Amino acid sequence: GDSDFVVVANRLPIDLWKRSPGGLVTALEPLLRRRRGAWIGWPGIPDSDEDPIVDGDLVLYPVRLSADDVAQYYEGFSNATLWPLYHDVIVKPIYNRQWWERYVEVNRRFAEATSRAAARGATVWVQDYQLQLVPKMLRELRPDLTIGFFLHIPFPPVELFMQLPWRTEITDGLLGADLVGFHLPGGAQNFLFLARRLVGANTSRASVGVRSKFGEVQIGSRTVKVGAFPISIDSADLDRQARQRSIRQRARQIRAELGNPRRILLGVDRLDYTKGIDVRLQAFAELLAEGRVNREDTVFVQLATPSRERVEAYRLLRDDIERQVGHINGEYGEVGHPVVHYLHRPVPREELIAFFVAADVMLVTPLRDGMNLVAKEYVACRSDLGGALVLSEFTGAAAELGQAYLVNPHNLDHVKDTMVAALNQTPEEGRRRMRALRRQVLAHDVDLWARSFLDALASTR
Amino acid sequence: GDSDFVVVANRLPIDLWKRSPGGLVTALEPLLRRRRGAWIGWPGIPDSDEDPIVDGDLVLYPVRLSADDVAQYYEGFSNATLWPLYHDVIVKPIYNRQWWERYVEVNRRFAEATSRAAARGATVWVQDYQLQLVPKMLRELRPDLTIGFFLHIPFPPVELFMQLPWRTEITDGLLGADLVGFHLPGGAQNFLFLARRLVGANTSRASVGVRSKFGEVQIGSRTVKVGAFPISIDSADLDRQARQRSIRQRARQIRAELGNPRRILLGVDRLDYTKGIDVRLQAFAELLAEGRVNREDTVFVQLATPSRERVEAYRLLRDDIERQVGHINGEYGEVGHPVVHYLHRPVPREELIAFFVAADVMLVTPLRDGMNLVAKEYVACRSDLGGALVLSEFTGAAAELGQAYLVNPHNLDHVKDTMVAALNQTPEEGRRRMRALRRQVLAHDVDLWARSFLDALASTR
Amino acid sequence: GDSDFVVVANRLPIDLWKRSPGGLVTALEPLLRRRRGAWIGWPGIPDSDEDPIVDGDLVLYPVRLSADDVAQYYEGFSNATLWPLYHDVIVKPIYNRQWWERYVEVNRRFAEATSRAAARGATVWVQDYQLQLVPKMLRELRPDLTIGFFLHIPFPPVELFMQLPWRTEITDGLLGADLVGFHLPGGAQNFLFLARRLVGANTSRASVGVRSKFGEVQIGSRTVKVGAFPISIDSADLDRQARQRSIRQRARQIRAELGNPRRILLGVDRLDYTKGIDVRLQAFAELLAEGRVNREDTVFVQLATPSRERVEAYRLLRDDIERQVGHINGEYGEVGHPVVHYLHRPVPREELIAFFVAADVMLVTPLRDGMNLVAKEYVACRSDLGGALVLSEFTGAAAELGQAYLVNPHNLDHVKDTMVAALNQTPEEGRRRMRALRRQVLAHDVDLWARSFLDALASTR
Amino acid sequence: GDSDFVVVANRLPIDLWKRSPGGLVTALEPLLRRRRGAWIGWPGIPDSDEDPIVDGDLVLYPVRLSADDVAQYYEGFSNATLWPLYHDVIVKPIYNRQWWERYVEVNRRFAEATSRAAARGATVWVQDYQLQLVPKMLRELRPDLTIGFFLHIPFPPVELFMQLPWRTEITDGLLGADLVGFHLPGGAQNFLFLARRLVGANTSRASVGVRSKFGEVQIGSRTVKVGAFPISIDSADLDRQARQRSIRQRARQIRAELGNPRRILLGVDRLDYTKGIDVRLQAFAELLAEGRVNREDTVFVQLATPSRERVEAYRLLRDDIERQVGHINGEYGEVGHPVVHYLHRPVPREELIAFFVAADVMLVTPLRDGMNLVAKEYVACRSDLGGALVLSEFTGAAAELGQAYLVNPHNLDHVKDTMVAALNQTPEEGRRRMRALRRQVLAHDVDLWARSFLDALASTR
Repeated sequence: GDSDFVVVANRLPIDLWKRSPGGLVTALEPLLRRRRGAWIGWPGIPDSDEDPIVDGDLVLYPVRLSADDVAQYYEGFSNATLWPLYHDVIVKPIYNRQWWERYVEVNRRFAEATSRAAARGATVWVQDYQLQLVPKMLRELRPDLTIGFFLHIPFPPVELFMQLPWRTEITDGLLGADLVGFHLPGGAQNFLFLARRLVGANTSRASVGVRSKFGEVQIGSRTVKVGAFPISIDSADLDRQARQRSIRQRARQIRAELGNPRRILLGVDRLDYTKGIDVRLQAFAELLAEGRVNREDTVFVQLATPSRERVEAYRLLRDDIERQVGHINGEYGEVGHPVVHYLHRPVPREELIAFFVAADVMLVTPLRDGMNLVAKEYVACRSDLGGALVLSEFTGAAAELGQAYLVNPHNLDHVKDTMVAALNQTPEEGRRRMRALRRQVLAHDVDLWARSFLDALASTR
Repeated sequence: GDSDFVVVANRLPIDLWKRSPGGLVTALEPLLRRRRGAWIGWPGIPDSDEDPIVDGDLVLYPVRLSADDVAQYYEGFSNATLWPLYHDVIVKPIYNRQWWERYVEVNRRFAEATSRAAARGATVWVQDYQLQLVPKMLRELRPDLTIGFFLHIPFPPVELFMQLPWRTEITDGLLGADLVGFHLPGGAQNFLFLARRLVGANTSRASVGVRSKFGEVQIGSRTVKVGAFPISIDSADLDRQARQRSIRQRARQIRAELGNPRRILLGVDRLDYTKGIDVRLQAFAELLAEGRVNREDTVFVQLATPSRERVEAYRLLRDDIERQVGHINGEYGEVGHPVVHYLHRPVPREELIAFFVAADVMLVTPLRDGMNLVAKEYVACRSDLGGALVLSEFTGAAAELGQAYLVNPHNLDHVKDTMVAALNQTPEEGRRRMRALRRQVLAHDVDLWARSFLDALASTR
Repeated sequence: GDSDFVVVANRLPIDLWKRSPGGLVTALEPLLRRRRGAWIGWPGIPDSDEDPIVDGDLVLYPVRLSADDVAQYYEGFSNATLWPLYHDVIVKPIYNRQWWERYVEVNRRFAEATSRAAARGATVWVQDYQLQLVPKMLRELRPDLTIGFFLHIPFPPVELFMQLPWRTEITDGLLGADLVGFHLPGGAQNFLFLARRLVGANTSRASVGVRSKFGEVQIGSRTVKVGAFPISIDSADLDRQARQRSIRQRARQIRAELGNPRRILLGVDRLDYTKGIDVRLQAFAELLAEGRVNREDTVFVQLATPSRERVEAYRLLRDDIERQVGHINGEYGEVGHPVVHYLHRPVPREELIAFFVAADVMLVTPLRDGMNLVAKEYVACRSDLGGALVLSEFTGAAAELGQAYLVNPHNLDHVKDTMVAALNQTPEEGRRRMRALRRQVLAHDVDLWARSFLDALASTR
Repeated sequence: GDSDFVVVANRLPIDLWKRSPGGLVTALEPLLRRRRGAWIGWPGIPDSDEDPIVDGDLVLYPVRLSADDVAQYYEGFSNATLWPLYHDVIVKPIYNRQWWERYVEVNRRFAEATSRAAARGATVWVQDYQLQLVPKMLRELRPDLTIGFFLHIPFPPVELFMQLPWRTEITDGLLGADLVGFHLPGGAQNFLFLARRLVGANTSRASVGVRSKFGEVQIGSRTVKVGAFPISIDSADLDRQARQRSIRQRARQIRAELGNPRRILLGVDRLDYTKGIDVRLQAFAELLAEGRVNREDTVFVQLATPSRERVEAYRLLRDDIERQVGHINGEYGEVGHPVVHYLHRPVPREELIAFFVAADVMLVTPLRDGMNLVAKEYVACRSDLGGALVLSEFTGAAAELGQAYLVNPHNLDHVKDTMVAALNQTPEEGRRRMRALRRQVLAHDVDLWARSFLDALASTR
């Protein structure tokens, strides 16, 4: 092809077709202004053409997938084998050979599309868990390419990873890259250990730094760089948007519609068993029972965005959460006044930002999360320095957002203590924490993340 | 004893101790003003004295029961064997011999207390399913007594009744009475058939009338009268109470607190799997999904009063209903505006009456109910002739309240159609139905019921 | 058509194609030798021709059904709505309007095939629950026809039947017949009461006799005869077959393969939740635990024939029974010697008969069964007068086989007592019972049943 | 006290009281012949005296525990918090603060008993997961003592360990020892990493060897040694016992009682969800369905010894396994001939050894196991060099028994392939593997293990 910079991801950065706002595609904008860039991904419609589509500063290469392909490669292998395994087997992974075989076939198809688009000596950046075979497949097809890979979800400990019948094929797949990145040093170090134990490769033994002090795996003639690059958001843009009059007006209206509570707790999550929504609800219920939260002036809003309905674990999870909601309101609410407001639906960006601005306490309590950008978005939105962030230790975000109220979500007593603390914090203490969190998030944004990964990758040449 | 009229019931008509208002004890007030009356029952506290307590127009004879007695006779046999069996095995009855043995022991203890209180030739009125052995036991102890029995729950068809390992002992128990009454002719006719089939007794073969045309079972020397007497409420008193200023003011306030909806649907039930609460919620959810009910101006309030928490079926039922509530609000509500308000708690009388007055549509959809007084209470409260009653055919009330919107709760399509019809009825049609329902309920009150049963019983002398 | 006697049933009396042995088609053989007979039914293959097929003493009229037709009319309405409802809602019926609509369509299609085959003034005999609309539909199409209907499953009490949203359509459907027959007077009497209550028809009020003392329903100009005709088997043929040398040799071999136990208990059932297989296993387990059955010389063989695998209730039931089997053997067996032998597969006729001959105790403990021919087959096979029959009261068979050891399957204590009694009966007592049972079964065979129904039907002319 | 060598373990090495044979107490016999030894542990009876009991070469110090103590410290914290967590959360750990508090109290009580028994400068060896706080508690009470700790179960990866609300207290507890040992280098390395990450201690960074190349944790003034010492059995004694005439005769009798199968597969396990019994049964069932195992000449015997019945996970597991057994026999067995023989009961040593000798294929397929001595016992018993060992990679045993047929139990396709391979191996290949396995197990016995740990501990002085 004629592209010297190519992004490979499960989906094209579009929706219907119009280019999707924000995210990775926006972070890379100034690079695309200096490169001949291309994006390889599934257009999100079944059995479509693979004809390249010129869309501004990108050429888009659509990967043809059937509904059956999506069911077995994505809904299957990716979301019901890899996802639960990598997230500390919160639910039991399903090991299915037909899913594996389709995952291989689809990965090869992404690899072929990438080669089709990539010019000689081009830099290629492959994204996430659904495409872990692509780097090896691409290097075999195109040994001239410089290949980076970034995993957006946790990389599990070796004791769990080893369950995968195709553990070696996945590992070799990743080792096809010149640079393998994770959010956290822990993931990088697990990968180094896996390389030694499973593949018998020689690796570096030192701790892995943040955006520095990289690890190495020796694979015959070449070296694989291994690093930690924690993702972030466009902090400055969110900070700007949350200041808009219409957003502030909507935040006031939200509080009014809730019957002007003294305190609003807020949860915002893609519905997933990794997110610890059940833990929040349990803690809230027990605090109400104990009279430690005032049922007359405190309300919990949980916004769950629909996710992966075709996967049974997610339907069962939705059932459990919805029971908790009904139960808590039946026990502690009044007619015309729930203590929990729960919505299961997509939330427009402007509405989400209004909720961040309205919320006195942000509850981000995942059991295991790669990063969790919601936590960072909340911080960026609170330029008024109001609010409080309650944050699980088991998110990548906790390594950076140490001034938040950190919790072990498995320690329910301390989750409860912490929610009371956040709800009753002095104005000054809340400001101290939020100022410190904002200093971190404003300085460590998605631009820094992307430049750091690309600088590390370029250095492998 | 020195009492010539004795009521026997599971519980004394008191609570703490102060005499409980309304109900059977109030209906019998003018009779107690002319008789030396007594009431035999468990005082509701474990291991208490059985010393007679003079309380105004009654002498109270407390029956001593241990917590273990209550667990096996009441929670066990009564509520987990007899209750589900008599209500068309909506859940599976548990047949347990230890429960049976305790049920026999406790019944004998009620019988002994009754004899202790009853003067020679006294009239005795035994109440309900928990005490079905008492009439036979009492006749053996005291053949001088005139004994009536009234079953407040349905009497099941013979095909189901026959499951009971102690079917014959229960039947003989009832046949100890001079008069056996049920709400409905159907129950009386089942009893007649059971007597012939199981006990081989000679009975009348004709249809049984309402408060007339009684059936007969020949038991050796004596005849057992069998009748249908549908219970009711103190219609005039409720009609009066619902007109009070404070009640009307509270009804307006309820509508205001719900965000002034155009239409309020109301369910009020003791939480029980017989009540068809799940059916209401399913119908409401599907109407919302279909856009046949407006989620912006219509709200459903369900008031569930706690019941029988020590029985697993009831805890499981509560879980299912609470899931439906959470689910429906998550799907169709807005923050600050649920489409379903659900409370699980006792409701004070004045509050309940305010809800009846506020409610545009009363949803009474049991799978199987002896009578259902909530339906009649709603009618009595609507002297403004507003509102609409949606009523299951499978309640005793449906035989009298034919002008309501009757439904087969198993026919979900028609339940849905009917809820739309009730919600959108013309003012005139609603008034026509409510006027007709009130004529019935005002004329057929608990006084008529009690006099009719007692006249039938007295006639057996 | 040219047929003056027509049988209508869900399936043709064939299999692949060769004519199926025994059953109704064999019972009617001497009638077919004097009539121009035809059989209407589904050939058991999807989307086949409806071309008449001359097969000896019958003309076969195949009804075309799609796999979707079978799924919704048969697997759906028939087996998941009607079957559980008619059998005392042992599992919850599913009420589904699409299933109903297909059931109507298919019934009409059977009606049209029947008219196609039937000559003027022909006698038509419609069979079973899957075809309850046919008599009315046929009378409308062909008012010249004489129509009989026989229900092979129980007819439920009115309190349960009334759940059916299409209760009236089913009842009108049956009332299209000149004669409606059931195994038992109880079913006939339920039908009479249903006719009065639901349809408001004038009926006879007397008890219904066995093959006599028929009931009547007046339907405008015409009268519907209602009767009880308990089905049976070809007793003499089974008696003859069980005497064959090869059968007796196989029975000895069975005992040898079981390690020559002193006592063999046997269950033989189509796998169904109506059959009470779980109750047998529970009783056996508790007797072993109590040391009341000797685990060293007593063995239980349960033969379950596969049934209705596409219906979830049946898969769940299979799971429960299979757990009980594993559990009991794990607790009381030895390596090389189970106390329970369980097979889930079809059993050839000759093998079944060998098991009847080998079995010391036949366990037939259904919760609810129309008749249960297995009980009668066992009796007919025991010309040696050995063995013992333990029989649920809730089978139609119990009305005739009173000399068996009758049990209420809900009374587990008495089921256990009875199994011990049957296992330890004196030789003389066992012979007394078996002689008496055989006298009944040899005299009341399928020939008597069929002649009695056809005589009653002919009499309606 | 007067003891210079003290073993601390959850239970005393006795049963009723007579001293229990084999195990750790027998391995230490020659050391006790040269030391003044004592054993601290719960005598296995509730609320007993703590009076020292002289029993030969040991003084026994009984720890008083109530039934409530056992319920919360052992059944609770140990078996329902720590056990599932350490075994890769195969089931969800329960985090309960009351259990934790009792675990602390009981550990302190073991510590106090130990100090009571231990002379100045005595060597103390604490055993297993139930007593992880003892080393720290003991060092505080008795800083003169030399303390070793050996964990008999896996030490989990840090990502899972960190879930424990009391993670730091457990880690500090272990760090109270002079020597911390695990079966495997993996456990030692997890512990080293945990020490750095959670406790911030300076550790060695190198790989940990087997019985060599020890790790170190620096804790202020002192160093903690960390090592891997894989436990084993008394190989020579088992080898001798399996040669006894009566054992060989019983093995022949077992095959005869199974109907002289060509091949016997054997599973022997304490019933536990870690053991992968469900996987064996699934593989066997699918091989039968596929016709890859001959249902006429191949049989599977599973011996499950009862374990932890008071823990719900274990009762649920038993239910699942027992269903599989019933199902497989129903599908593939014949009357008088199951394909699976399953016993749930304790098995006497001599009987177990006879089964090892009879078994053609030993199936040891745990999901996660510290070591698994059953695998080694089988090997030691096969001096005839017959048999085959199918062994999960996820057992500590797999690191030593590499010549067995190793499987990933999550890779069901390969488990199935491997069972066919083991069943059909040539005599020569089977002998080659068994000879090699025996060389390892005969040379690496429990004596070597115990001397190696004690030499390492002594070296810390």
